[PDB]
Amino acid sequence: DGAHIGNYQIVKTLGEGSFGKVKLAYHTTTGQKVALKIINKKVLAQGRIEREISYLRLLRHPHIIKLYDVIKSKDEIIMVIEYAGNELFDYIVQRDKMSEQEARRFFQQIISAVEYCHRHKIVHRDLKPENLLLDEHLNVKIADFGSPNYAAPEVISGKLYAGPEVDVWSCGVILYVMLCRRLPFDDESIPVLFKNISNGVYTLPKFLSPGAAGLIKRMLIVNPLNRISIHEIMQDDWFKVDLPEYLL
Repeated sequence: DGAHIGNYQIVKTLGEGSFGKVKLAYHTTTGQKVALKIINKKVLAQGRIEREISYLRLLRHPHIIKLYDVIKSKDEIIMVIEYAGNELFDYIVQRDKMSEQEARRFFQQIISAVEYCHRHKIVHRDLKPENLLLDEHLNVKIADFGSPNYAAPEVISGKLYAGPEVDVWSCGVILYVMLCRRLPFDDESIPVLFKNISNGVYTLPKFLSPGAAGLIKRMLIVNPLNRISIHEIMQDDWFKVDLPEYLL
């Protein structure tokens, strides 16, 4: 409880909860900021935590949150996660509308990460800002593994199945939001909202470039079968523009 911990110097507890207790800290020699997610016996009331860890361990990507260490005992499971002090959410809200160039930059980074997940047979299923962190060089970091609005028709239901086509849908809502600073389906009326989603009822503003209009249009297809795939996205002309080498 302990202002230090084998390489890591505790600073202060960011938040608290059931098992929760989440403190911030940093590498003694490297200086890297880190969150320590603490867990224990409470967890008796488990499967999703092993999921997290195995998942985060398996995924080494510039745009997926890093798991530096998992420290176990007969009580505690302490996770040593990479720190990012902001969300993409905040960045969106606090500035007004962002240039096509800017959203392609973040977008490329998100899609990159997602394509990596899928390659390793893992689908996110809850993509959204607030699951999309930002570091200090303004880099997206997927964080998870709050809003019904980025959730695909197959997720909002629970009769059909949620495949990788589903992160694509999310990612299309995320694009549209960065681009329009308005949610494609947002409604005060819960039913009207889900109706809209399941019917893919939304407006493409006319101010959208033909390239972005086009790519969003193909991401928000109700029928997973006609929905664009991750691979097909990476070969979109609008998407390729200024697409960094490393993201290949």
